[PDB]
Amino acid sequence: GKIEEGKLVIWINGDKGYNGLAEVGKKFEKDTGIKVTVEHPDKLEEKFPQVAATGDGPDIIFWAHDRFGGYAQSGLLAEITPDKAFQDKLYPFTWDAVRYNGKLIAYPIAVEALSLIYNKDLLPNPPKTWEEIPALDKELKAKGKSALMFNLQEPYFTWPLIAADGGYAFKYDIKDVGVDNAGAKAGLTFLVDLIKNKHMNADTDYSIAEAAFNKGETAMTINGPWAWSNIDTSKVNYGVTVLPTFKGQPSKPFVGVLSAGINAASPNKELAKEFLENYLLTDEGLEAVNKDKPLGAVALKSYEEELAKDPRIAATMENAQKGEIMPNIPQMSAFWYAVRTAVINAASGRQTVDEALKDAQTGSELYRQSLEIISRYLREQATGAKDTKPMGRSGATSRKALETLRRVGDGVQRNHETAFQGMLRKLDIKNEDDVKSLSRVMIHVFSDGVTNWGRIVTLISFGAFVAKHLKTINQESCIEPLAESITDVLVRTKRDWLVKQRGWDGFVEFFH
Ligand SMILES: COc1cc2c3c(cc(C(=O)O)n3CCCOCc3nn(C)cc3-c3c(Cl)ccc4c(CCCOc5cc(C)c(Cl)c(C)c5)c5n(c34)[C@H](C)CN2C5=O)c1OC
Ligand SMILES: OC[C@H]1O[C@H](O[C@H]2[C@H](O)[C@@H](O)[C@@H](O)O[C@@H]2CO)[C@H](O)[C@@H](O)[C@@H]1O
Repeated sequence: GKIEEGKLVIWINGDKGYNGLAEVGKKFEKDTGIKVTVEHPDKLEEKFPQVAATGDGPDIIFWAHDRFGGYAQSGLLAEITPDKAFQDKLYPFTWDAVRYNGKLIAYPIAVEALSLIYNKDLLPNPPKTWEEIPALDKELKAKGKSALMFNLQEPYFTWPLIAADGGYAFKYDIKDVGVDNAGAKAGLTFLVDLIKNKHMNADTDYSIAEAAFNKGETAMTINGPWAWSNIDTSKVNYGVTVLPTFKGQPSKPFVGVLSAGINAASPNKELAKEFLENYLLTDEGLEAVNKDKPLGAVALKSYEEELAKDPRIAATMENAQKGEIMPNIPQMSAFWYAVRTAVINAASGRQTVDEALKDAQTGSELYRQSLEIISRYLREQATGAKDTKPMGRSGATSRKALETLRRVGDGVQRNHETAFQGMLRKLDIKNEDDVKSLSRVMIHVFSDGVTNWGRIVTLISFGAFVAKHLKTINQESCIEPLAESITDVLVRTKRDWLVKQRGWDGFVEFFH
């Protein structure tokens, strides 16, 4: 073991009410004598997978639900089994946000959506459209002010505009990605044109936009409920309202459900359950957090009935209903990373909107595309017959890549039979547990050195060799897990190289 028994360590983002959470933890300690430590480390959503994979990390992690599926896919989250009485206290759709493969993998805390925050002393009537913001910025520049400033370094904040005219992440399946259609292009182009016409600055981040709004220098910002507290201390006469439309269409923020997941490696799962169910998700626990930094529309019905009277919460829910609940599928991280880079590169001029979004599309589709190819190859190699299913969207790439792989990988498997048999014997794979064990070994062997298509063909060809072995020892059910694991090792460790090669299209070109 590694996580200490007898206490609770919690991770929550630095923009949330961690002091109020610590107050709840101090009440928990007063009752039980169990010390609760709340930390807010930088990049905790990226740090948690790494440290939890090795059995460390916090007992409880707080984040929006979109990441948790990935954590659940990697075995890092304990299953949540609250009884009906407690489940009935929270809104069903918040439970739906934290369900993964039919299992509850977190407690939902609160519903978050971005709104347009505006300075009533500068803008008694905020703009209803994105399109009128350039003229409004000219009017405000005439008097020493600016129209709008918001964080351009995180794609969460730009996504409402990208999605307004038809951009989307995953259609409601990981095969259909819409970050590079005409609507996404139109939204990102509007943002880039705002920057080129000096209505916004490409370097603007969270701190810069927050400081400019709370000092009264800019008339609008885009942000979530957690920010209201600081504005309250600013004494700016502010309102919270619906996001402007773009091309006559509502802005569509990605809706997050702040949720608390229990580390699968924690020896304090019953303590964490008691704390979350009977201390935090109460009227007084949620209030203690909310008084620090507002949570949004909390999942607890009794408290949300009080919070819903707040016009700021009504606007939050109006924008949420115009938006969409985030998926929790494990590729969300990759998606976000891709879009993050796109927005930044588009805003700085390092790429055009077309180039940036094409790269984002490649990055977002990489997992499913690689998985389709590798799975089909491994299954047809192990059984001697091919999958009859249609290739689907971007199916030309998958078909062509599978043909290329058939050629090159049967060459590799013929030539490298001795080393392959040796490593297969040295690994000794017998069941589903050893295949789940294979991933750290795979990362080690696939590590350092050069990255080329031939090494990837070697990875996949040895995967096919192992799939053949699994078929022989009557373990066909292990082939699809194996394939998945291989995919995860490939797309994660070689993400940037793969995107630079245009992905499997570059694979196909290289061996043409
Ligand atoms: C140190 O840096 C490296 C290492 C490697 C390189 C290159 C460049 C190329 C290339 O140009 O093709 N290769 C592949 C050469 C194939 O060598 C055959 C070879 N011999 N022995 C003595 C053992 C091997 C050997 C074997 Cl049996 C099987 C797979 C590999 C791989 C793929 C990564 C790991 O996969 C998987 C691993 C596991 C546990 C599982 Cl369950 C699955 C499902 C997949 C590599 N290997 C392999 C050798 C070490 C070279 N290797 C590799 O990645 C490189 O850069 C300078
Ligand atoms: O920008 C990508 C980022 O978006 C969302 O993160 C939000 C988070 O949900 C909010 O609670 C608040 O903290 O702002 C974050 C943006 O900086 C996704 O939840 C996250 O996974 C993703 O990386």
